[PDB]
Amino acid sequence: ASNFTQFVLVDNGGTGDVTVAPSNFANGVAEWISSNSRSQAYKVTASVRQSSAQNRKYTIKVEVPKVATCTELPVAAWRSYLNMELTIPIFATNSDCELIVKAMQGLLKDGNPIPSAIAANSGIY
Amino acid sequence: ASNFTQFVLVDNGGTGDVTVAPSNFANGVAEWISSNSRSQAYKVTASVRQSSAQNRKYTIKVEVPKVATCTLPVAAWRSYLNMELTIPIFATNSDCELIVKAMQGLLKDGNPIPSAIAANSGI
Amino acid sequence: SNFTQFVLVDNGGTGDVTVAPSNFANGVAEWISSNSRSQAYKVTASVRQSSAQNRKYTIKVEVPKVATCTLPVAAWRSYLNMELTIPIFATNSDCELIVKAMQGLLKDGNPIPSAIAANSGIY
Amino acid sequence: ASNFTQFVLVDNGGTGDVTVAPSNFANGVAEWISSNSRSQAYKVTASVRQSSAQNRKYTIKVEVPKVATCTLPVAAWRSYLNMELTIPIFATNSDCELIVKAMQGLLKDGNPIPSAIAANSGI
Repeated sequence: ASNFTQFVLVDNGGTGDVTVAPSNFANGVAEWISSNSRSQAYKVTASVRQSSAQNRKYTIKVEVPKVATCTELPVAAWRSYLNMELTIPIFATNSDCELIVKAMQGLLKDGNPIPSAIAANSGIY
Repeated sequence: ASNFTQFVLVDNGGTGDVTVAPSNFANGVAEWISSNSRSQAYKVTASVRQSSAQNRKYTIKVEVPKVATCTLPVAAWRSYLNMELTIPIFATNSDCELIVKAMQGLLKDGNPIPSAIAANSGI
Repeated sequence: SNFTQFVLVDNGGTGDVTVAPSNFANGVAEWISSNSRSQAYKVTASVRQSSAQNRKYTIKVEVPKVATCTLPVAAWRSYLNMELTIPIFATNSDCELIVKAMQGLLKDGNPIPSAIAANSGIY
Repeated sequence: ASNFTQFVLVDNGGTGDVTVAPSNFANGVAEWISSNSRSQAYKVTASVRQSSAQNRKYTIKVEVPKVATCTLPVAAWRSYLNMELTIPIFATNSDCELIVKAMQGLLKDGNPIPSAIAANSGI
């Protein structure tokens, strides 16, 4: 409803950034898109439900391609898929949810072990 | 390796930070905990798999249980969590940097999804 | 805290069929009469955010009919659905009115329940 | 016919009721209408069908718009509803009375399901 606006999906500090405008909200799943192109655009999906007697299950997906001219018609060489889940108590206080989103913002920081084990093409340990 | 190091998880920019020390590595699941009280402190689990010729599938779990005294300290509730990350193998360093850049860009405070999480009503 | 028990059928006394909660997982509720799967009634419910701004409740009911023959056997089950779609910015009065629309539609002498109980067709 | 009458779709205990009125029948799809205007009126649509073998399946839609006038009467937000009621062919009078009583019991005034619908929350 009030959280269905366009937003920056990859930040390059200016011109090189990419935004996504909302496209659909149907059958329970949201959808943000970068451009109407079906094979050159990022993608964000999300929903919400009530998993258990006390736990909502926020699920979120991303899809990030990389395209090249490849002559001429640019095409999606590959799609770095992604998933996410977040099981949050129904009556969990607002402060606790801020803390959880802070935990994500901290786990994937600039130089943490997990972004390092992604960038360096390696595995963990 | 040098990726198995204690790292700040909930960084409140100073006094309110949280550090999880590395604790275990069995069957590939590198496991950080926060304190000796496993039933009272945070947890992070991470692992990688490549059971194909094109797809490296990561997987990360976090558990952030709120603490509370009881009529005795035990975990009132644990906000569980999952994650996955499928990356094509022939993707270079830059493109994986870009996927992680998507992660920072998704969960920043000025974005819809973290606001929806912090404002539980359905997006 | 609306995940409680209730009387689904009132037989004018002690012949009432009651159901109590039995499960709530994978976004699917469940009430049950008795643990015998091939014997009990069944209520299932969920909730989603299907359209742009529309909360779409769905409610299923299953009321099998039994008869001992030689040994209770589910002779046939009268399945059922319900898809109640309510826009999000709805007050309490309008939801009261929707529930009263349900109550009025399926009353005693109304054409639709009379059609059901006479096993005929409309008009 | 004999079951194509007008009923009180929303009984407000007196003068506040919404008396629908039969208006149409095409393709085996009955249709009541509240007010002659086709943009501010309730609408009930009850059809029956019978696959050749074992099941008679009904269908009942109820549309409950909330009116507004702030320039000009127009449907502010339609609150639709759907329904199905699958019944085996040889279900006699008693079993049809029982399933209609299943409806008359589930949607009572104090059951969990009507309250959950009237609160706009999770079940």
